[PDB]
Amino acid sequence: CGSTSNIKYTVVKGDTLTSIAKKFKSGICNIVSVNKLANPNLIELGATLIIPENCSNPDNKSCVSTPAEPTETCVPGLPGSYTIVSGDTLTNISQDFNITLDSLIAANTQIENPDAIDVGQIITVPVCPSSQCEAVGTYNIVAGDLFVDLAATYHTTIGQIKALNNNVNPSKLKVGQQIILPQDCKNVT
Amino acid sequence: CGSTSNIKYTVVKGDTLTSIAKKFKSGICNIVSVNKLANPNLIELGATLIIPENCSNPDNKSCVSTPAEPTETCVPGLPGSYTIVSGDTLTNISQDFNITLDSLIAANTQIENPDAIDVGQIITVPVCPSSQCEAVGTYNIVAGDLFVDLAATYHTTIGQIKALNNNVNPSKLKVGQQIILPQDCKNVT
Ligand SMILES: CC(=O)N[C@@H]1[C@@H](O)[C@H](O[C@@H]2O[C@H](CO)[C@@H](O[C@@H]3O[C@H](CO)[C@@H](O[C@@H]4O[C@H](CO)[C@@H](O)[C@H](O)[C@H]4NC(C)=O)[C@H](O)[C@H]3NC(C)=O)[C@H](O)[C@H]2NC(C)=O)[C@@H](CO)O[C@@H]1O
Ligand SMILES: CC(=O)N[C@@H]1[C@@H](O)[C@H](O[C@@H]2O[C@H](CO)[C@@H](O[C@@H]3O[C@H](CO)[C@@H](O[C@@H]4O[C@H](CO)[C@@H](O)[C@H](O)[C@H]4NC(C)=O)[C@H](O)[C@H]3NC(C)=O)[C@H](O)[C@H]2NC(C)=O)[C@@H](CO)O[C@@H]1O
Ligand SMILES: *[C@@H]1O[C@H](CO)[C@@H](O[C@@H]2O[C@H](CO)[C@@H](O)[C@H](O)[C@H]2NC(C)=O)[C@H](O)[C@H]1NC(C)=O
Ligand SMILES: *[C@@H]1O[C@H](CO)[C@@H](O[C@@H]2O[C@H](CO)[C@@H](O)[C@H](O)[C@H]2NC(C)=O)[C@H](O)[C@H]1NC(C)=O
Ligand SMILES: *[C@@H]1O[C@H](CO)[C@@H](O)[C@H](O)[C@H]1NC(C)=O
Ligand SMILES: *[C@@H]1O[C@H](CO)[C@@H](O)[C@H](O)[C@H]1NC(C)=O
Repeated sequence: CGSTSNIKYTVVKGDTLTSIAKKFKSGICNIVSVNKLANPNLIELGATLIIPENCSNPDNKSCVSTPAEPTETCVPGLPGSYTIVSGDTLTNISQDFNITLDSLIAANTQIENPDAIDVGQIITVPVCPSSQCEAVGTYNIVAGDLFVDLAATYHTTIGQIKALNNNVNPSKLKVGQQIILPQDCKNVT
Repeated sequence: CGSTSNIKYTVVKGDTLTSIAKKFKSGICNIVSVNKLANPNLIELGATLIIPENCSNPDNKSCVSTPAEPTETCVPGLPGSYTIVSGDTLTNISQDFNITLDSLIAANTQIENPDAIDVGQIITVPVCPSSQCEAVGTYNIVAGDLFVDLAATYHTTIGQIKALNNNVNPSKLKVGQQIILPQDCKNVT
């Protein structure tokens, strides 16, 4: 990393390796390597990490697949709606659904100002015509499970998992917890 | 019906043939018969119906399958949560999910008083362990479609359709409207 110092750092609410790497001018993959993290997406609240700070040569690419900006304008299969929770923004919710912000705003012409939404407000999610998810049902959380990773494994999205578990905080999942998991969401015909 | 008079009546918000029959001391099936209604569950806002009033011999049974009080304590497959809309009560939401009121309250110990819920509040829906719906996706509304009837045809519940379309008023469905429809919800294994 060619860091100028190492700090031991305590992981707090809202942290990701991306946010940590940016705060300390480090690299995602250097933090992974130095701490022997099995999964760059998983860091536990209250854990200590060694962070190489102010790196001349940060690596943010080798260990992670950085997904591009969403380009789709609809979500396959479900849901028709999503309920706003504390901290949500239309930007982040569109990202979670892998759709453009523009498409989500367009689906919600009842919203007067897209930056003024309220906890408990229901928004429409634009669903692709002729689309479905194949088998939506119970799943028990195992150690290290994350919505981001389940979405990839099961061919869905973070947003779709959130909508089906809309009062579940993704950062507070417990081993054995039952969630509802959609699978294999796609256009058909 | 052995009515003592007939009134022409205009269907308004919240009406069902059950509520009309009770207001006018008529019978569901007599109103069906006299008005040549194809589907006892379907009466259109603003329609006129002939109602035989104050019947000595009301028929509320021959044309309808009156379902009993729910006895199940969980819903198969989905959803993890439901968002309260105007007019909702935990009694009616449990009925829509075909579960006991008791089970829904038990799933929601965060609610201090079950009679004081707010529009926009998110409640947990108790989902049966080891259960799924088979193919959740888009459906276009055709003339005369109702959530009550789609639930029966597709082996789901009114509540599950509502949760997947939580800002859709079931009384305001339009021909061609895309909704999200779960199917074949059951325990598995
Ligand atoms: C490389 C990069 O920046 N990737 C990000 C990616 O990290 C984002 O995903 C979010 O990551 C955070 C951090 O890992 C997730 O929060 C963690 O969630 C898990 C599960 O709830 C928590 O684990 C629990 O931890 C406690 C101890 O604290 C243990 O007792 C529990 O057993 C344990 N549970 C399990 C099942 O193992 C962990 O504490 C949380 N950490 C923090 C800092 O909150 C968050 O869930 C995750 N978000 C989603 C939606 O999956 C991702 C966000 O989109 O972007 C990148 O891909
Ligand atoms: C026997 C008995 O009491 N059964 C009840 C059952 O009626 C309950 O179900 C509710 O029924 C009401 C009344 O039929 C449903 O509301 C109607 O909904 C339809 C669809 O949205 C409306 O149709 C539209 O009408 C306008 C004109 O007004 C037309 O322009 C549209 O084309 C037309 N749309 C379609 C697709 O045809 C109709 O106006 C509504 N009527 C009223 C009075 O609101 C209501 O949706 C339905 N509820 C559900 C959840 O399905 C049922 C409730 O659980 O209990 C019994 O089984
Ligand atoms: C978000 O959507 C994009 C666009 O559909 C997805 O990227 C495409 O995935 C398909 C299916 O495997 C590939 O054929 C394309 O080549 C992918 N890239 C692009 C630029 O279109 C991407 O998978 C989705 N991201 C997430 C996180 O779900
Ligand atoms: C509500 O739940 C009850 C109980 O599961 C359902 O009634 C049963 O349906 C099964 C499956 O066909 C039958 O084998 C039972 O005989 C039924 N009756 C009883 C008393 O258990 C009923 O189908 C559900 N109602 C709705 C509207 O979904
Ligand atoms: C699914 O179909 C919709 C509707 O035509 C289209 O907009 C969308 O891009 C399709 N999705 C994919 C991944 O091809
Ligand atoms: C589904 O399984 C659950 C969990 O055991 C049980 O409570 C429920 O009654 C089952 N449903 C049916 C319809 O048999």
